[PDB]
Order: sequence, then structure tokens, then C-alpha cells
Amino acid sequence: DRVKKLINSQISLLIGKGLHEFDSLRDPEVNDFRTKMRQFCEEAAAHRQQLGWVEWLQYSFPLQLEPSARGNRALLVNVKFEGSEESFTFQVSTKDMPLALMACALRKKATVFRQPLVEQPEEYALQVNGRHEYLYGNYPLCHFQYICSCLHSGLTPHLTMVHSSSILAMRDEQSNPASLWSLEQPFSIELIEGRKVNADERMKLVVQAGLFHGNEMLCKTVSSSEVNVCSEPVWKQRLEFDISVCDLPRMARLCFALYAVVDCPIAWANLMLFDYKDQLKTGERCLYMWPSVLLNPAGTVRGNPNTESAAALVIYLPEVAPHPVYFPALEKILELGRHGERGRITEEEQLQLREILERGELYEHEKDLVWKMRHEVQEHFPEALARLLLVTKWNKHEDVAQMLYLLCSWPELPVLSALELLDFSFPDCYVGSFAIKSLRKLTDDELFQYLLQLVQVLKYESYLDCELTKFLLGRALANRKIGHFLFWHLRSEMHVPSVALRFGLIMEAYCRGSTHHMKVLMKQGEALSKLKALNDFVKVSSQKTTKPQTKEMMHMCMRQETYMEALSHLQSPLDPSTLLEEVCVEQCTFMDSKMKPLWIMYSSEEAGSAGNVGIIFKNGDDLRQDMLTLQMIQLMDVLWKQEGLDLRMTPYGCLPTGDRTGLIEVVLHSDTIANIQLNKSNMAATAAFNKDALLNWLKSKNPGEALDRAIEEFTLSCAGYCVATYVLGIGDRHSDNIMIRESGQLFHIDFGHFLGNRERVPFILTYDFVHVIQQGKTNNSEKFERFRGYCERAYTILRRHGLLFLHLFALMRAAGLPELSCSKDIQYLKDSLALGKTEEEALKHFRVKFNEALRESWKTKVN
Ligand SMILES: COCCS(=O)(=O)Nc1cc(-c2cc3c(c(OC[C@H]4CN(C5COC5)CCO4)c2)COC3)cnc1OC
Repeated sequence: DRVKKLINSQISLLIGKGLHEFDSLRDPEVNDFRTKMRQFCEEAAAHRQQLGWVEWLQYSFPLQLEPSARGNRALLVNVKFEGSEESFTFQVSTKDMPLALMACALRKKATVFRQPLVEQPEEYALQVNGRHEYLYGNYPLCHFQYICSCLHSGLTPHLTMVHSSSILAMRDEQSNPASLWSLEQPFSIELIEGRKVNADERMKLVVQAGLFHGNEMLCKTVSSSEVNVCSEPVWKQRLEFDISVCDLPRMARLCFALYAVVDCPIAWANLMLFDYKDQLKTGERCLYMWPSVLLNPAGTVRGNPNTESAAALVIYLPEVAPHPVYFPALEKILELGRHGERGRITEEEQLQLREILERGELYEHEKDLVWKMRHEVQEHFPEALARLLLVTKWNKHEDVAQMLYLLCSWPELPVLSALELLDFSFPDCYVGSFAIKSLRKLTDDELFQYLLQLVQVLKYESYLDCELTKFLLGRALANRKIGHFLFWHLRSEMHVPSVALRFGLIMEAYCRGSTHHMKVLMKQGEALSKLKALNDFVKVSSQKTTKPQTKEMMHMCMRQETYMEALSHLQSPLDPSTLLEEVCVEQCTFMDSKMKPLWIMYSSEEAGSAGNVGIIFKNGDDLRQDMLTLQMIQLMDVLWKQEGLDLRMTPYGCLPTGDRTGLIEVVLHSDTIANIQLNKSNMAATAAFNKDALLNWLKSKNPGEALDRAIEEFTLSCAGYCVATYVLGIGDRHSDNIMIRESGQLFHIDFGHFLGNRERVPFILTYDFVHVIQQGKTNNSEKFERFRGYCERAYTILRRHGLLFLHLFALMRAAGLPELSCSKDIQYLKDSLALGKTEEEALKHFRVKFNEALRESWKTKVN
């Protein structure tokens, strides 16, 4: 009642769109989605409210494990009990399970409190101090990201013994409140007129139209007559396509493009021929067009919401029957496709078929063999499904039904095959559903790794109520970390009108399933809102006065009650495990770059040294490419680690949150190469030669025996970053966008240009880094060639996963990133990974590239 109303207003402020606007559309598809998804999400909320206490830890604090541990040494740990002022430090082994550490902690408590305890270690979980992170399960301590991280930095793990009753009180606190195949006539539409058309009066107006099944044409494109340029052009002409109404596939889309001719692009618009209830569309349609930047089949199938300014093409869909006509039900489809001729071929053609199914464009005769032998593709080459789907004639209902019959008894495919099938090249809904079925086996860790791409896929969907939305919602409601990033990936695109309805509707549905998480995300939004206002202040102030003056005023503004309250005690949007507790106003500042990004520091007494975390708030730039590049660098690190190779990478968080707005994770104890190379006097790193500065800095940060492992960290990370930047074509690399951690770890920042952006980016070897790798010596081939080996190993591991990078980048094309919009961009990846060559041919080629980069480094070594 009063709560229903509050939650509704809270969801509205959270998603950045009033719920009343969904009702105002009076759209039955929108109303059905809201009803269906609200129900689906409320069932997940009820399922969760009754979860066991370990299951509720699996939901809220999913395990953060080392990639090499998915599916021996002395260790010092500090353990306290919940709300106890006293802790206990004790030696454990890296091979010990959390349970042994717990039994240890419980025996200590029994002896200090002089009483034999009722408690068993099974009734407890271990929280990482001041973090929404927990250690539980039968995994050795070294398998946990937190422990493993503490071991490299030499830090002592700090853990809190949390009872099951405490966890069950968290679960209770966070509770939700109380017949077409008959119609043989050619496809046709009436092109009535246009409205609000703005163009050069010297020219004429033409409407190009085409029927598509994804990006493939179903027939040849057709064009209207040339009508004189005016605000309201009138055609009233029938456009006739070469394709029977019975041949129209379920996912057929009618695409329009309006242009001015003497070409000159003005606008475009698409629509689905069948609705969400499978009915073949009849009557008049007003298409509110999107301004063009020749047809756009990949474009959205919903009209431009800016009705007041947008051009509108009025069309008529004919009543080809006196009663409604729905697309045949699956039972009628299987009944038609059931009957086929099983292909029988020679042993010679059997080797030729094997050759092409294991080989990727084909010749016509090669496509006919695949289609002839489709039954054998199902039985002996099921991973060749995508190649089979590409030869299927989508403009012939008899061929489509035969394809669908084989697909409905097709064995589930590996995750890598299923990711390829979500591409827009496979637009059929049954293929789409099959691809989601083979993706249900994804682990939460795999799903997390590919979520950004699966959210981009939502922009290729033709209808709101889809298998991918239910799958993303179900997985979001089952894992709080998936939930968090699903929300932010959707929320960050609400300023984009083509997606605002889809995205707003999914977030509302999500909020229905988690009232508590909605309130938690609102706290995140309240902090971001304040940051925007604070950053606006800084942008204006930085142009009018000195930096000490702007920094002081920034501080006074932060010191206001409203600011101190909104900016404190929130989960980080960059990582929900990270708690941003007390903002340290004195340690906050801003950068000197164009957008004057804010540098916000936090502290947490409960987390200790681990609670000292920073975020960078940046407003003015599109942060989506930075996020993608960094996610690709993190994926590389995961693949390398799975082959036992740790190149000591720094894939720091980067998250868009709003319109040209986002956060970047601060890596503390790091400085740019440019700052270190300044070679300021009265510093511990002051050098005799500028080439010594970076090694002297490493020396002051790592005294005595520590220097040796810092040079190794630098070498390892340098090899990984040399490989990452080359493979991804990261260019415009200089001293101010390369950083170094005190540990020796090198890392890259500011990924605004990738995939060659257009020039093939050569491999880069910088003399200042070769100097450190060589331990400051002129000649140190032992050290240098050990670095080349790290580079080669890293490169050949990525190649073996080349299809994964290709599949994920192809899915990203949906995002609309200016540097990832066609085949030219994916070609850079195919080239840089040398995927068309053998491992020997590719490795030899990488060596030609690495050697060319060494001779280039020698042009600076000569001086
Ligand atoms: C278009 O200009 C690109 C640069 S930007 O700043 O505008 N934006 C940006 C910043 C960062 C990034 C990330 C990290 C760090 C970092 O350091 C920059 C300073 C910070 N300095 C301390 C002294 O007070 C602040 C020390 C010297 O380096 C920067 C450190 O850990 C992670 C990444 N990407 C960016 O954009 C996409």
C-alpha cells in the first residue's frame, strides 16, 4: 500500500525514469513484460529468503578464487570474533582449509575464556576484515584471491569469525517486504507518406527498403520513386518484394532508409513483420525514424521516442487474410521438417566435407554439400552447427523447418560455440534459445567474465520478453555480484534513447526481486550525484583560480553534512566487496587533465590498511572502451594464470555509471613513468643518467634483497603489457599513460585508442624498460632473453584462445563503439593473433615483429 508506492518512487529515482512513463506508452508488449518479469523476479526473491546460511553466503558473498584453482608453506593469519576487540595471530599452512583455521580460532577462544565451547567450526564462516568478502568451503587458503594476494605483498591476512546466526540475521534484514504457409503471394507494403523531413530543396527523396534475417538479405532491395524534397513527401505506392508471404521467417525485419539524391543520408527505421504474440502485422504503421550518420538491419526495431522532432514514414501492411495469421507453432514446424532425404556420399566427398566442417566463407558447391549432409553434421560434427546455420536458406520455409527439426534434437554445445551463436549472424529465435540452453552451464565466474558482451547482445533482441533477459535476470537474482554489474551495465546506458525502455524495464524487474539491493544501489547513486556536482564545481573553479584554491574549496564543499553523508558508507560501484567507509577529505584532489577527474580517498577502521581505497570519478569522456580493454587485459591474465603463468598484471576497475561518467579504481603506491623520469633533485631516486631514474626509484622502494623481486615483477608485467598492447593495438603510449607500482609492477592507463586506431600498431620495446630488465647493465642477454620467453609464452597462450577473443569482440559490435563498428576492427585481432597460421608460422612471425621492435629500441640505445 504505502510501501508499494514508496518502492515505486524509489525504483523510479534509481533507474532514472518514472514508472508512470511505461504506463503512458499503452503498449501491450511492455505491460506483459512488466507483469511476467515482476512475477519471475518475485519467485527468485521468495526462493532466496528461505536459502540456507551457506547458500545465502554463496548468493551474497560469492567465492573469489584463483583462476588456476577453479573446478606446503608457512602462513601467518590474524583472526578475531565478531565485535570482539581482541584478535589472535596464528601460524597455518597455505594448503590448510578454512575449517582448520576455524578449529584453531575456536580452541584459542575456549582456552582464553576457560570454557569448553558448544560451537563447532561448521557453524562459522570467515569474513575478510571490513570487506563484503568471505572464506568458506573446502579449498586450501592459497586458492583464495585474498590469501594469495596477501602472500605476494607479504601482508598478514586479517579475518573475522562469523557465526551462522549472524549470517541468518543478514538474510532476514535484507528481506523483500510483505495458416501462413498457405499465403503464396509476393510480400508487399504501401509506402503512404513521410512527415518532418528536413533536406536540400534542390534534391529529391528516395526510400530504400529491404527484408532481412539478421544482416543477410531475404531478397533484393527495392526503392520508391524520386519525389521532390518537402517536409511531408507523399508516395502512396505499393512496394513489391521477391519473396512469398509463406517464406517470411519468424525473425524477418522490414528495413527502411530515406535519402536525398542529386547520395545524402537522412534517416532509417526497422520493424519486425511478426509481433511478440507471433501475429503477422496488418494495418497502418507510423515509423518514427532515427537520424542517419545503405540500410541498417542491425538497428533497433522500435521507433524513435523523440516524436516531436523525428522524421516519420507512414506505411500500410496488407490484410492478406480475413482472419488473423500467426507463425506456425513448433509442433507444425517439426512435423514439416521431420521429412527429409538422408544424404549418402563417396569416401572422397566425405573427406572434402570433413575438410570444410573443420575449416570461414565458402563457395556455393561447398554450401550444397554441408546442406546435403546436414544429418551427418548433427551426428558426427555437432560443433559445426554455426556453419550449417549459415548455409540454410532463411528465405525458404521448407529449408528452415528441416534446419529447425535437426536443431531441436541437437546436443548441447560447449560455451565457446554458444557465444558465437548469440551473434547477430544467427537471428533465429530457436537458435537464440538453443544458444542460451548451452550457456546455462556457465559458472558464475565465467558469466561474470562475459556479462558485458551478453548485455550488448540485448541491443540485437527483437522483443522485450526474451530468453536472454530471463537468463540474465535469473543469474542476477541468484548472485548479488552478477546483480550489481547487470544493474550498472544497464543504468549507464539510460541516456541512450534506443535502449532506455528495454534497460529501464529490466532494472525495474530486477528491483522487484531485491528491495534491499535497490536501496544499496540508491546509496551508490546518491554518492555519484554528489560527485557530479563536486566535479562541476572543480571544472569551473580550475579555470578561474589556482589549484591550491580550487582544492581547498573542493574540501570545504565535501565537508558539508549532505556531502559527508552521501559520500560515506557505501559499497563501491567498481566492486561490491569493497566498502567505501569514511571519505578522507584531506587526501582528496583532482587531476590537471581536461575533464579535471576527482581523486577520492576512503578509510575504514574495521578493514585497517586494506580499507584505504580510492576511486577516480571522471565526467566528460565515454568510458566504455577503457572498460572493455581492461576486461580483455584481465581475461588475458586469467588465461595466462590457467597455464601456470602469472605476469603480475594490474587490470584495475573501470566502470561507466552514466552519460560520459564513470569510476576508475585507484592503484595506491603507484606513479607515472613521467613523474619518476622528472629526476627531481633532493629525492632518493636522483640519478647521474636519466636512464637510471626508474631503477633508482625501484631501489628506494625495495631496499636490500627486495630489489631482485621488484626487477622480476617489472619484467613479468612488462612482458604481459607488451603482449596486451600489441594484440589489442593499444597505441599513443607515452610516459604519462604508463605507471609503476612500488612492488615493481608496470601497468598501462587511458585506453581511448585500440585495434590500430587506422594503422597496424607495431610491437613496442622501450629502452628505459629494457635497461631495468637488464638490471641496469648495458649487456644482459640472460635477463633480456628470459623476457622474450615470457613474451612468447604469453603470446602463444592467447592464440590458443583466439576464437574466444574473436567471439567476444564480435558480440561487442552491438555496443556502438566508434573503434569497433565493422570487420576492419576484428581484422586487426585476426592479424595480431595470426589465427590463420600454424603455431610455428605465427611464432616465427611474432619473432620478426619482436626483433623489428628491438632494432627500433636500439635507435635510442645508440645515444
Ligand atoms: C585523458 O587523460 C587520461 C588520464 S586521466 O587522469 O584524465 N583519466 C584516467 C585515469 C586513470 C588512472 C588510473 C589509475 C591511476 C591513475 O593515476 C594518475 C596519477 C595519479 N597521481 C596521484 C597524485 O595525486 C593523484 C599520481 C600520478 O598518476 C590514473 C593510479 O591507479 C589507477 C585511468 N584512466 C583514465 O582515463 C580513462
